[PDB]
Amino acid sequence: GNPIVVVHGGGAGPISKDRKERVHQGMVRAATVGYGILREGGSAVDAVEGAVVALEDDPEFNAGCGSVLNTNGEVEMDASIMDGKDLSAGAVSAVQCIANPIKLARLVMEKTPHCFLTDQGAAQFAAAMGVPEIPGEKLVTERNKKRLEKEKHETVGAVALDCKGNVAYATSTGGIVNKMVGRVGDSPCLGAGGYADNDIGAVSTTGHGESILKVNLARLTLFHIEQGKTVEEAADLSLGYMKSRVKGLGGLIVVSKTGDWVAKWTSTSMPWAAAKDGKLHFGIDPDDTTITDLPG
Amino acid sequence: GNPIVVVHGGGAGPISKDRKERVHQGMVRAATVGYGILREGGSAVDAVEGAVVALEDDPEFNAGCGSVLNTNGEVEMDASIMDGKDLSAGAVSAVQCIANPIKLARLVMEKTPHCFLTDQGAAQFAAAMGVPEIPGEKLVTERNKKRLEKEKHETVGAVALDCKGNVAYATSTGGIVNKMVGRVGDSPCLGAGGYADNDIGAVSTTGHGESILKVNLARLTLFHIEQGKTVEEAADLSLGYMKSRVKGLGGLIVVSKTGDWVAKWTSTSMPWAAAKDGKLHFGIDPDDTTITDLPG
Ligand code: NA
Ligand code: NA
Ligand code: NA
Repeated sequence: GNPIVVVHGGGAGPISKDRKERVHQGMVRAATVGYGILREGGSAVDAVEGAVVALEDDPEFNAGCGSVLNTNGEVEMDASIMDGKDLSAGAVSAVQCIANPIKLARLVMEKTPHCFLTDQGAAQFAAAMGVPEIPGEKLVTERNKKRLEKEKHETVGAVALDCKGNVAYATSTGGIVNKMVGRVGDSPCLGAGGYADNDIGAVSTTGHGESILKVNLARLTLFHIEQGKTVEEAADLSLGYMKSRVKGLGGLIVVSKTGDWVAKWTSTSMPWAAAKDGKLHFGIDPDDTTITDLPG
Repeated sequence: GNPIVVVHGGGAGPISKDRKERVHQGMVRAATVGYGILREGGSAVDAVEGAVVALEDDPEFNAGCGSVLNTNGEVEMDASIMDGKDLSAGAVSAVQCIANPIKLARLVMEKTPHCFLTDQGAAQFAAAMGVPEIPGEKLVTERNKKRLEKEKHETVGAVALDCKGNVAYATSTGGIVNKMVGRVGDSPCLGAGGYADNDIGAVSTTGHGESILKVNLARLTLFHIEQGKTVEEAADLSLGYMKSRVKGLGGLIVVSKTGDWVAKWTSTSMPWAAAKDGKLHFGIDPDDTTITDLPG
């Protein structure tokens, strides 16, 4: 009947008003892909993957090109993707030297009997699937070099509901700035970086991964919904619990199986967008929600 | 209040009756350690860690020495440990050439600001913490070589509640036989391989990791308990859902914050034990269960 996609570009401090425009374009671009896949009758899984591939490639976002740097100034990436129909799933942690982690995560889903590969095994699998190796400097940006140095001297996602009622999520990240080598956050961990179940809804998360893991943020959001809460309530309760119980900030996007959706966050901002019923909703701060009529 | 420990040695097919005896001793040994830590007023965390170190070292159990082999006939190990008071946690995935993964997981919890390290980063952190490297052939047993060849031609854990009312879990594994290089199962993933929260209880799981991850078995068990189910009901519902929804078999051990506990499984057997009120309970098949009066 009425497909939806929601996308997020990761929490942040306040954002430079020039930088906000480039971020807006990034988000819109990703929603346009996601929504276009759904409008032709494609699947929720291809919709979330396509949106996330766009944000990975866009260097304003901490995923793929533009990933934050680890303690050695290198890019190490996590991702996962999940289909709500049968709960099948794919994820990779600590991958290096590839453009699109979410696409390697989909290959784990489709081409192996496992849901999760890491580091060397993931690199081997990538090679065996013909994924091209790109040099790591390609993913490093100047903004992120300076962000590393500042921090020493002292994530993207999408969910969707498709024409057949299937839901799905995808989440991809470079991590947190100055993380230890081989540190793994919530983003590749089912129930933490996201969760997708046709009997409830789908969620993708962002923020302090350690906190997100300790509270199982994605799955916890969906529990509240199983208990009769609205998506707005579910998101406020889960993010509030993470704040009070473990002093962790972040955000998330959710879509229930009936088409209700929301974006919430406890950081200052989280770039988000949603496309539904021929309308594109967009925001960054809790002030500035725009609705744009699309054709349709 | 009065302390409990429960331990499990992983699901299995039916077990050779000679082998059952060695397994029995293994389990009793691990409960004895766990329970001896609690009885001197030690913590739930040190209790679950000590039980699991014993089962890692024992070659009858798929964790540490006696880990199942991956597709290249090598040992690759996952583990995690979690404290229910403040939800803090440590985990490692795809580690090689160390005797005790659960101790490396505890060091991630105590000595880093992260909850999860993998592969090369985990090996580096281990080296920097002085963990000795042991050669991989030390963890490989003859039974596991033959188990690998059979599959080609064709987990341990503990929970506890301590004198102060804190709970915890620990889970450690060598994986599933013939897994791809760098495959990661549920055991190092919070909410899947286990979960611990003083407001609810603690759970450690075993079985088909992919399924466990897709359902968030550990956290799911606890949800059912938050909804007013008994521990026995919670476990039956959560394992039944894994069976029906994704065709996955396994088991788990659970302890609520009020001291109720149980062991359940959907595989043929699961070696388990529990110590409480001066009694030691033990079993392998669902049919029979021994209770031994301890001196306490
Ligand atoms: Na990017
Ligand atoms: Na062992
Ligand atoms: Na497990």
